[PDB]
Amino acid sequence: MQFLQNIPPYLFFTGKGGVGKTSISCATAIRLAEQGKRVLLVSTDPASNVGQVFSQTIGNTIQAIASVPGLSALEIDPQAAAQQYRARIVDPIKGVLPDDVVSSINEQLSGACTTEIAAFDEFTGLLTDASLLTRFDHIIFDTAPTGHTIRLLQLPGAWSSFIASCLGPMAGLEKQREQYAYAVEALSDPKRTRLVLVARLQKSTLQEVARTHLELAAIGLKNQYLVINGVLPKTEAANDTLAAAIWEREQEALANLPADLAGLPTDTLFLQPVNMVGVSALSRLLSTQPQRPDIPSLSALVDDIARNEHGLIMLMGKGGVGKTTMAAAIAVRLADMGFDVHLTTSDPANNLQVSRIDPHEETERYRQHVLETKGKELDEAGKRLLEEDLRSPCTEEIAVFQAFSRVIREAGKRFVVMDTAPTGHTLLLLDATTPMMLLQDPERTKVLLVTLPETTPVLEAANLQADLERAGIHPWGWIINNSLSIADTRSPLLRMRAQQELPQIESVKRQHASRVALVPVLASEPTGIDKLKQLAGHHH
Ligand SMILES: Nc1ncnc2c1ncn2[C@@H]1O[C@H](COP(=O)(O)OP(=O)(O)O)[C@@H](O)[C@H]1O
Ligand SMILES: Nc1ncnc2c1ncn2[C@@H]1O[C@H](COP(=O)(O)OP(=O)(O)O)[C@@H](O)[C@H]1O
Ligand SMILES: [Cl-]
Ligand SMILES: [Cl-]
Ligand SMILES: [Cl-]
Ligand SMILES: [Mg+2]
Ligand SMILES: [Mg+2]
Repeated sequence: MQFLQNIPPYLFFTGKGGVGKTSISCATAIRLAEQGKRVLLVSTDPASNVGQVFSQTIGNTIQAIASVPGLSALEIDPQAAAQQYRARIVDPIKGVLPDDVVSSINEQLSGACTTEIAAFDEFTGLLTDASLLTRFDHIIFDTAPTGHTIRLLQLPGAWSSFIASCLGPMAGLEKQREQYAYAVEALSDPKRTRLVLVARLQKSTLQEVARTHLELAAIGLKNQYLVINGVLPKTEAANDTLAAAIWEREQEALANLPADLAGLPTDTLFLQPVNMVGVSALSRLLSTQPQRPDIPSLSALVDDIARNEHGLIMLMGKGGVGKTTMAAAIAVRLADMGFDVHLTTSDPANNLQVSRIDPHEETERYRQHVLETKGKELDEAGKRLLEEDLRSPCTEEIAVFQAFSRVIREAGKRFVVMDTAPTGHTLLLLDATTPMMLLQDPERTKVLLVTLPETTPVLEAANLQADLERAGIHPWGWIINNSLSIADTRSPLLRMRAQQELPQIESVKRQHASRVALVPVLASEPTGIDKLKQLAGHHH
């Protein structure tokens, strides 16, 4: 693998939940420890499972991995780090400022943004500890900071400005400005840091990764490698329509990578029949050469949704899980059964009217607004700090939700279906200053969580649900999209993967959701009403 060659001391893997960052990191560590290198594997995930893969426990203390001489591990808990970040700022004012005030300040430090800043504080400590490179040849991280977090920390305004906002976290920066600048130099130095962009052969993901590449390079991280994971080996595309349609779909994408990633050294890793749970399994991942559950169809959820003839239906979930596709499929079925439906989308690509809002224009409107509102009196460094804060992922969600709010009032006379929604955290924040009760009322609004029959994706969906719950919003149901167990295939590899889904689909059924739907992988893309209708399955 090109990414495995002459690696600098710091190795970072970035990419969406479940693309394979941790798996690839563990396999990389083993491989390097076996070449005689001293390796430190830094587990960064919220519910770390790294200990599991090595069949041993690991904590916030460096420990050698008994089963792999040369390798040690360290777990940095992000939820714990944000918690302490929050406590450092809030504890001094408890019993001082009135309870509602403290509670408001506390909520401002409970979003994904505070968690990212806290994670960076953790990354910074490791990146600045020169002693580490005295004991280790390489330190591998299974996540990486975002361009947004890095830009925030490099802005002069962050160290001299006082102003829905996510800058509250800044107040908690543990270290001196010099250490963060140092950490940033370490990240931008190709002789010290290598960044691996992990992706899947799917047109959508590739575009997101392309964007990530441009943001990080723009900041100075130009030592980047592209690793395409889970690729279907051609062999499997023999004697099977799905495996062939899939193999065909990835191939097109593989041969038509987005221009921005074309010049990057690219390696591909084949799809494995079993979720790697040991060293042999892990190491097999770097190789250069190669029955159903009892869950209702989407039709079923839609059937129960139709019951009251109207209402607000909101599809939520992480990026790329299928919110827009599911929302489309829901609106089509409702419309097809005589109900009045109004579908709203943020993605540019009768008795059913569709509204498309342009995220960019809404964001910019909303941005212009918060700028004249909170920007006055701020010097220029302060305005740039504020502008960068308006570059958080939540800024867009707020702006788009803002726009969808125009037609959310129609949920009273018909069905309004939205393909995206803000977080519970953001909702709470917006409600501090918006139709909160509407969203909280179980009748009027039905929140659907879209996810995948995979480990990380399920955990991420569960965390999004816990957060909505804090905001008094209970998800009405869960939709497990792209399932193989529900799809028909004779491909042994595929059926093997379908089997790997069972545990995840089970944890959703008996722990996360009351109402659950299973949607099959359709191969290609459900772009036409036909395909869209095919996802639902039949009545009764
Ligand atoms: N090429 C692959 N083939 C088959 N399974 C894979 C591959 N890469 C990862 N996985 C499996 O997928 C899950 C995806 O996870 P992980 O590597 O935890 O990614 P992330 O850290 O990006 O969430 C695990 O259950 C895992 O063992
Ligand atoms: N069941 C499915 N079968 C095949 N492709 C799917 C399925 N669900 C989603 N996709 C495809 O996946 C992408 C994932 O997207 P999208 O539904 O736009 O989700 P989101 O709105 O959550 O980002 C699009 O390329 C899409 O058409
Ligand atoms: Cl946030
Ligand atoms: Cl936050
Ligand atoms: Cl932030
Ligand atoms: Mg991980
Ligand atoms: Mg979408």
